[PDB]
Amino acid sequence: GHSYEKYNNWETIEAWTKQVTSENPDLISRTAIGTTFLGNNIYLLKVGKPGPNKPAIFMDCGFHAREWISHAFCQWFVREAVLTYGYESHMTEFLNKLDFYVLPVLNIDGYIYTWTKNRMWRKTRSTNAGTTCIGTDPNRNFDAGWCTTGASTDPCDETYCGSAAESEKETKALADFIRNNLSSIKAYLTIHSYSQMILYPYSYDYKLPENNAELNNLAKAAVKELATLYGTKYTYGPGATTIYPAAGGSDDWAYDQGIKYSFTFELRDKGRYGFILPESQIQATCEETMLAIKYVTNYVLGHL
Ligand SMILES: [Zn+2]
Repeated sequence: GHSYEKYNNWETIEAWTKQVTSENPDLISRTAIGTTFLGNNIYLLKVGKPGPNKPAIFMDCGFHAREWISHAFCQWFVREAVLTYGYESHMTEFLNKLDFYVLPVLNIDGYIYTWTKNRMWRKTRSTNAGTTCIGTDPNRNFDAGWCTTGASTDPCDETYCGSAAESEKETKALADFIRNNLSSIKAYLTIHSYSQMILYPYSYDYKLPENNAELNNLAKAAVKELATLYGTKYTYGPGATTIYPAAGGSDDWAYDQGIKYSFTFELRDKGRYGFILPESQIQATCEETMLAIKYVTNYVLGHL
């Protein structure tokens, strides 16, 4: 059975996407935007009060298989939205005014692999020509200074950038969706772990985005907001200097498409547990993250 305070396997998350949608048709619609290398369905949930020509915020979880708290967050967010609509003023206005396209798990094949074989797997599970080595790092597979820095051209490496930008069925599916909905998408949020950071472009180069000051101000306020709940401290800034230069990331790509508000969230913790964050921290991690996501949404809405 599905639980919002436990990490759920794919079979369970999939059944949940069906159930939550069927139980809240006036706030959620589910669609599949493609298939993974191994044939799993890439679901996308459109959360919001249906209406004509609504702007939207795109949010994904599960790019990297082992970052289990990421997958948990997308699920938590959906419940929060359906339960509080009509009661909490901010969420009510958010869902009335815009739609949140929530992609609960992008790298489903890798996620299944972490449950069945290797908990520390991070890449996709596609085969590579000329080698037994499996997988591509999806966050190094986008057309953003593709494979020019901080990425490997070797299939056996954990940071393999792929045979070409969008070589993976999963990243092509996401890029296609975003490209087909650019007019309505106002912000792009991608959830990962761990490190407790809010990063903005650019990661593939030390250059700064045109709206760098605004993004810094927004990230700074979002981390402040996040800390009000349990005291969790996040750092923030451009990817290249905050983490290190790494090309082919979805955040940089989305930004270069024209999406001015593009952020990568690195959830708890700082390394004590790393990727194996205990289930006992799911609730607090998700609750404080909600505050930052809602803060950003409120800002984006008032800046349309
Ligand atoms: Zn990651």
